[PDB]
Amino acid sequence: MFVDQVKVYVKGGDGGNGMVAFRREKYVPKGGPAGGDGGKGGDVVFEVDEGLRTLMDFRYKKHFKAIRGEHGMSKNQHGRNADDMVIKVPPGTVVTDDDTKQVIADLTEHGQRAVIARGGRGGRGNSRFATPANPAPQLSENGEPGKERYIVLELKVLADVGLVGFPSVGKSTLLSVVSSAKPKIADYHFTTLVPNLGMVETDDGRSFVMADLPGLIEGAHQGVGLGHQFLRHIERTRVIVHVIDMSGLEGRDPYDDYLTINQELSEYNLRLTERPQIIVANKMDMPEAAENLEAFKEKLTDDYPVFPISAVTREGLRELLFEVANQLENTPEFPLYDEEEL
Ligand SMILES: [Mg+2]
Ligand SMILES: [Mg+2]
Repeated sequence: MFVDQVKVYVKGGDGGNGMVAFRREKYVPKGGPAGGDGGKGGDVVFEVDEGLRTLMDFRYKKHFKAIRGEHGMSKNQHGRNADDMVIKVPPGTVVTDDDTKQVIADLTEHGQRAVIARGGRGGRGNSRFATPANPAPQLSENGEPGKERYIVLELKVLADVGLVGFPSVGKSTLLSVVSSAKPKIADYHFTTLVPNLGMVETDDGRSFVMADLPGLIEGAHQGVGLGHQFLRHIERTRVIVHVIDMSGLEGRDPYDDYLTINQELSEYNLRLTERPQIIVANKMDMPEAAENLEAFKEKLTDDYPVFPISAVTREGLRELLFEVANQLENTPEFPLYDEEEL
């Protein structure tokens, strides 16, 4: 029900211009065409790479231009075909022309690639235009221009990390601070459920989709067959970032809230207790918060890494997102049933 969309400009290589030359040896004479042909320009090619999860790259650079083919040379030596510009895109990416509004490619398998903007053919040299009434032609072909087109990339968005914890703890303000961008809804204006999810971006290029688990879970409990959708979506979210409070404007006992939340999770019987977790001790800027984490760290018996941060900032969360990313690359999906049907 959520999809990311980005428009960019792609252009294939123009392709080398043919040459105009002649064999000029010290044979007391001169003549005979020798201009080599041009090489084809390169293609802008999209390739699927499961390692990717968001179209966040196409946001910092929306201009992809392939290299031009090689120009023809004398000695009838032709130019080689320029290498293509391969651009890695997430699985399930649909590419359409922002004009002919057509589907250029529907990339879905890893390694699956498609020609997005093809490069022009190389221009033929003079050696090609020689006829009996033109033994020494001065005609040459310039390279065929690489096609340029404005495209839009569409992607079906599915959460990767889930946010749990008491309300007002920060799950919302947090998911918002790191939320470099939010998806669009394609079922808009009815159930208006709209779980709270967003695409965050680390500082090393990596990126992923984060959401507030409760919202997803509550949608997986709707009737008239509307839960299945959210069930699948939950199998997708592989990491859990637990946010506890270390102060308590009206709350008390940190390790307590940790127990309360982790229990509910296991009660939904969805395997949310198997999913890796990353505790986030927030509100660390408070007095009591200093020693609370001291005790909390002790009582904690799990292997889950604790990331304490003060003032939810886009920078002070640098080391957090990083872990989320690393963990995310070492954790498998959580399907309810395996491939044991036979
Ligand atoms: Mg960065
Ligand atoms: Mg249902």
